[PDB]
Amino acid sequence: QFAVIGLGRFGGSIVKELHRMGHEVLAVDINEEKVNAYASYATHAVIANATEENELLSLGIRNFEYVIVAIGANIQASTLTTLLLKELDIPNIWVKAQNYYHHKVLEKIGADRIIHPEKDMGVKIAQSLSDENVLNY
Amino acid sequence: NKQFAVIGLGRFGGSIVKELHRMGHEVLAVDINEEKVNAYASYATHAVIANATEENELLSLGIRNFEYVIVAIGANIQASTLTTLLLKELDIPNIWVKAQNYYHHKVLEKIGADRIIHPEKDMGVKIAQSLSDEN
Amino acid sequence: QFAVIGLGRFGGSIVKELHRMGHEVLAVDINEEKVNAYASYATHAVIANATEENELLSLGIRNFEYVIVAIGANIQASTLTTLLLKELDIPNIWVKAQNYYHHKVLEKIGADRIIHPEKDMGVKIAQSLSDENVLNY
Amino acid sequence: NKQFAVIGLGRFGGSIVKELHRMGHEVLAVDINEEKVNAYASYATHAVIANATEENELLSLGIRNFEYVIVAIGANIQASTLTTLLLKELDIPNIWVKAQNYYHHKVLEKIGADRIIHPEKDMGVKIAQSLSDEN
Amino acid sequence: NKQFAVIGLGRFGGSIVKELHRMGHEVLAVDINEEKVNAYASYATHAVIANATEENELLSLGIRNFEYVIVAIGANIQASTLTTLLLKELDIPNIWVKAQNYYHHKVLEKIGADRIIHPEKDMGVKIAQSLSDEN
Amino acid sequence: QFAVIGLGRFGGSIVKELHRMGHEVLAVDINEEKVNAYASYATHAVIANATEENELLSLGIRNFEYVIVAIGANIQASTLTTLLLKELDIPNIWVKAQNYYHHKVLEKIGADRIIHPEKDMGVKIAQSLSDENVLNY
Amino acid sequence: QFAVIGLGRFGGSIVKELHRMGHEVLAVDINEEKVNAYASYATHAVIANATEENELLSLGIRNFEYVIVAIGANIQASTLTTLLLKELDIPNIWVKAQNYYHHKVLEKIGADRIIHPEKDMGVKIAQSLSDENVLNY
Amino acid sequence: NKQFAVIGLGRFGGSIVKELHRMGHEVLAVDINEEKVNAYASYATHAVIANATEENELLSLGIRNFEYVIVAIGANIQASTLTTLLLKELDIPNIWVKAQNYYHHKVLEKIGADRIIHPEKDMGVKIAQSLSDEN
Ligand SMILES: Nc1ncnc2c1ncn2[C@@H]1O[C@H](COP(=O)(O)OP(=O)(O)OP(=O)(O)O)[C@@H](O)[C@H]1O
Ligand SMILES: Nc1ncnc2c1ncn2[C@@H]1O[C@H](COP(=O)(O)OP(=O)(O)OP(=O)(O)O)[C@@H](O)[C@H]1O
Ligand SMILES: Nc1ncnc2c1ncn2[C@@H]1O[C@H](COP(=O)(O)OP(=O)(O)OP(=O)(O)O)[C@@H](O)[C@H]1O
Ligand SMILES: Nc1ncnc2c1ncn2[C@@H]1O[C@H](COP(=O)(O)OP(=O)(O)OP(=O)(O)O)[C@@H](O)[C@H]1O
Ligand SMILES: Nc1ncnc2c1ncn2[C@@H]1O[C@H](COP(=O)(O)OP(=O)(O)OP(=O)(O)O)[C@@H](O)[C@H]1O
Ligand SMILES: Nc1ncnc2c1ncn2[C@@H]1O[C@H](COP(=O)(O)OP(=O)(O)OP(=O)(O)O)[C@@H](O)[C@H]1O
Ligand SMILES: Nc1ncnc2c1ncn2[C@@H]1O[C@H](COP(=O)(O)OP(=O)(O)OP(=O)(O)O)[C@@H](O)[C@H]1O
Ligand SMILES: Nc1ncnc2c1ncn2[C@@H]1O[C@H](COP(=O)(O)OP(=O)(O)OP(=O)(O)O)[C@@H](O)[C@H]1O
Repeated sequence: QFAVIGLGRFGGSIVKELHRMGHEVLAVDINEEKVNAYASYATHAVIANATEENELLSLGIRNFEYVIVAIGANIQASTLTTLLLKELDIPNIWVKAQNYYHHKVLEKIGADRIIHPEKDMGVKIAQSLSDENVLNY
Repeated sequence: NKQFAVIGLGRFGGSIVKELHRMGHEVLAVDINEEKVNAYASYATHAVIANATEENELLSLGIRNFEYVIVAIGANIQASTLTTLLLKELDIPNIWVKAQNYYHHKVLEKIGADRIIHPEKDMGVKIAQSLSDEN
Repeated sequence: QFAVIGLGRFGGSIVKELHRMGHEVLAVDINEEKVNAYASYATHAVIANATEENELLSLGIRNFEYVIVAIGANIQASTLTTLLLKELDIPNIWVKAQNYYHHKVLEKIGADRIIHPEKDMGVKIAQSLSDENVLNY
Repeated sequence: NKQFAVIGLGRFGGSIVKELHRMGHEVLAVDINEEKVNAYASYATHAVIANATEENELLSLGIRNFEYVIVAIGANIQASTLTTLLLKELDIPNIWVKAQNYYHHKVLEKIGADRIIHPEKDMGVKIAQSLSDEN
Repeated sequence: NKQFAVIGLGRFGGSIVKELHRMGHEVLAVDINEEKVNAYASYATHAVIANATEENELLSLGIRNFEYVIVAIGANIQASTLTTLLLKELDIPNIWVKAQNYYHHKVLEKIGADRIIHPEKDMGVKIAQSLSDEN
Repeated sequence: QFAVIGLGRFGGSIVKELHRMGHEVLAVDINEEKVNAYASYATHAVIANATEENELLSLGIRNFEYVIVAIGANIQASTLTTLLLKELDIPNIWVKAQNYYHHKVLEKIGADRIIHPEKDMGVKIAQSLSDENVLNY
Repeated sequence: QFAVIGLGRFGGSIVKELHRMGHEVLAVDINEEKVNAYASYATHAVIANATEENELLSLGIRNFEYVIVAIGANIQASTLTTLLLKELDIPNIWVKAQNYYHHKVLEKIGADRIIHPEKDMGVKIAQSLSDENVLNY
Repeated sequence: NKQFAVIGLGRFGGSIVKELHRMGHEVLAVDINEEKVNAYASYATHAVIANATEENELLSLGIRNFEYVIVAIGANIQASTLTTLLLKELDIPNIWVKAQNYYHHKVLEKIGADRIIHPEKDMGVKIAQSLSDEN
């Protein structure tokens, strides 16, 4: 149903919520320590290298409607993965962007949603502030 | 008038000044670095240059007249907390602060911050919510 | 009676004198090597993370009239600890300040005495020099 | 007159120049770095710029006419000891020096320093003493 | 006319601009760094200064009118790929790109690059071939 | 027949092709991990320090018509080796040059061919581009 | 007869020559690997910390007419040692100077000869050049 | 006249230019860095600024007219050896070079240097000799 690649503060944090709301989630990450840390939250916590076109097939990643690339300080895999996923014809692929340049490649690459955790949170914050006063509550 | 004041114009803080603007709201944006100030002068009702930690400059901005102040200082937990701690002094109704890490979050909870934001984590839970709603 | 958190040149050095003058002292420090180094001087040398609200309770730290935060190059714990201690309603809390900014947070935080080992020693030195000539000895 | 001379205006050395001043005492403060010199010109009876290690500049300041000289050089054990060693030459009655570490302390004891100060440790024993007196 | 365009004038890219010149061919050489541009102005039919990643500057050079574009960006896989990805947009017939490492090579294969060059390896196989022919 | 010293992207890559074309090759390199990595491609993959005048003799390096110094970020051994080889009266010695200065010493030293993987590839690239249009294919 | 403290290129190199000319030498150095490396050249190769006033006594260092402080990139021990030795009333103490400042402390400290391996070698070189032509040989 | 030429004015090389001077000998001192050149202009019969590796500048100094050239280049084995290798070309009678390490020494032996100097070691054997003579 929902696959999340890269378990950092952003990616992991989304695996939990997905769990808390009673949803099955496949969480993956080359680093095994990161995998064990969420084994209790994901319907399945696998260890793999998302960039490896084969391991991706090991996870039947092509059977998920949504995959979330949460790779962080690695514009390399973040981009390679998104590309690979784009081949498996994965319906919706959402990716975290590390910087501006990244956002651009991601757009053209074919990502369905780009997330800028920092900025995006900003908009949501201004939005929250706005509600507090407009709706008045 | 004088409802939102944003201190620290980084990717997070600045990004909220624009949105505040785009939604037709007046915003006071501040930041010691003048280059950062000029960069948002077009978005804020007022873009001032100042050192938030300086108890006097803070008074120069009538910061006590704002219902909401947002401390978006980043890689300088030092100022971030002093500011917040100063803001607390002026009895500023609502003060929201970005937390740099776990400790920072812990202090802010005891310092007296009204809302702590973890852009990274908090947005994560945000996306979980969206995938959930999409299906 | 007297609790000292952080056994560096400053903090430790005070544990000894407290000892030498026949006083019971509780010396604590996450780093165990630092703890063993003063085990012979303190009435009790515990290993703990002062920032951990629970471990602090493990030491009955709330039963001391004086606690000394001697944390050094860690404006983080130095500040968190002082805060935690300020909650346990610890009567007198003396803290070493790392820099100016630190001194300010400490003041507002609620510390009862801030120590600037470098500067403070200066005043004591000028004072000593002064005595040598004024009292004339 | 000409009783205290302080070489090296860092947090330690400078801090003692002010106190000397506050207590109404004349002080000669010196330091190669001119920015440090201007910073205390208001506190010292005389704020000179010089290289303490230079056996001649030392003579430019009549440093031999002071009963007390305080070497507050910090992260430069090199100068700190040469200075002290030069001061010893001029037969300066009392020379107190800040020690950077254990070795420095050891040399100073053999160099001929009259008093070695370990701001960190020495203040520690100072605080032990105060807690003791408070109870 | 308008047959070869080389983006990025480093040891690899520049070295190909000269040869193109030496063999009596017109070449458009480009590079954000102006010092690099002046260095080959003597070799290229046109040495422009620009940011290849900027979708507009690319249009300033009529880059879409070239049969061959060579991305010789080096230690900046970031631009190297964005450029290539932009070039792909303009439907540039043949785009050859230098690969910085294994990943870069992999993306370029999926990005749509027509030829990936690994100066180090590729030249190795080149020398193997020469020893072979010498004997 | 063909000896290759230094198995980096350049040097190794040439050992393979030499293999693929059915040629016997002696590949050497101090680092054993690099040696094992090509043991399957070379008629012989030895571990040695090319700069050691003795080890060089251990490999009968004087019995090869061609030796290729592919040492990379080590202008030291690259140069020492070429010198040593130049003593063994090795017929043809081809060396990879790290920078310009290196190229100059190599020329004067007595190297028979200097390779600038980066630049040389450039010329071959311009050449290829040229063929595509002149020969028209 | 001759004691040498610090076995670096300079210090060690002098232990050998002392040996080669049939002289007994005591070579010392905290680092044991350096000590083993000259055990075959010195009448005695001890491991110790020259700055330790006690270990120095362990070597009866006060029984030598000449001690050579060859400590290098350690203006600390080089100076402390020379001081300690100066207390044991060691007749002649020769020290390698690391920089100018060092040379000055050494002079005042009381060293009998300061050596600037770099510069001193220079004078000897100019001297050699001079002989080649003046004496004409 | 034209008997000694010293290339590279560092602690070693420069130190030999002075001594050559003090003993009343003419010396040509050279070094790319002009500040180093001015520093010894008072000691050398001629203090030129040049790049020893440049086969032409070397000719600008008539370096081929000197019986002895001393390469005192230090932390740049690159130039040190190229120079020496160039000097060899001009058939310079005697060329003495400072060796930076073991390798450098090995190449110089094969390059054709007439004398290799290891300031550190060589002086060590020098001191051994003096202690020996003192007793
Ligand atoms: N090729 C890969 N395949 C799968 N997972 C990967 C791959 N490369 C890196 N990761 C994982 O993705 C994450 C890297 O992103 P990053 O380093 O930014 O996380 P972080 O810095 O620790 O926390 P944050 O994402 O909030 O900055 C790590 O959890 C890492 O283990
Ligand atoms: N004492 C202060 N008073 C007011 N503004 C400050 C103060 N200190 C820093 N700032 C400003 O607030 C921001 C600090 O947060 P931060 O350092 O993380 O920004 P950044 O690192 O440049 O970019 P980012 O926020 O995305 O990490 C900077 O824009 C800085 O100019
Ligand atoms: N969270 C913590 N809880 C308890 N003790 C801590 C904690 N964090 C650090 N310490 C201790 O406090 C000390 C850190 O301060 P610091 O590093 O400045 O000491 P130092 O640098 O070695 O000597 P000095 O204090 O004189 O500069 C260490 O002894 C460390 O083990
Ligand atoms: N040779 C010298 N003669 C006179 N003054 C000197 C000399 N060398 C350094 N100083 C001065 O004395 C001080 C050296 O001590 P130090 O380097 O520790 O000061 P600091 O590091 O800038 O601040 P702090 O003393 O708190 O560490 C500096 O203020 C420096 O300008
Ligand atoms: N966005 C860009 N648009 C156009 N040219 C660029 C861009 N980014 C970098 N360049 C240029 O292309 C080259 C980048 O490749 P690279 O960084 O490897 O050159 P280099 O490191 O200076 O030397 P070398 O190519 O031999 O490693 C540089 O010459 C740089 O000036
Ligand atoms: N003295 C030596 N004798 C034999 N082989 C050596 C010697 N010194 C280094 N090598 C080998 O030569 C190579 C060093 O060149 P280099 O470091 O540039 O290779 P690389 O950087 O890993 O890849 P590339 O050559 O494409 O840059 C290594 O494979 C190393 O093990
Ligand atoms: N306290 C000490 N007591 C005795 N020997 C010491 C002491 N401290 C350092 N040494 C020795 O003295 C030497 C340090 O000088 P140094 O580091 O300059 O030698 P090096 O750099 O390896 O070679 P070179 O002296 O030619 O520069 C080492 O051999 C070290 O083991
Ligand atoms: N190609 C060159 N031609 C002529 N002179 C050069 C060349 N390269 C460097 N030099 C000079 O020769 C010297 C190089 O030796 P080195 O770098 O060791 O001097 P240093 O490091 O500044 O001081 P020291 O010699 O004591 O280590 C420098 O003074 C430098 O200016």
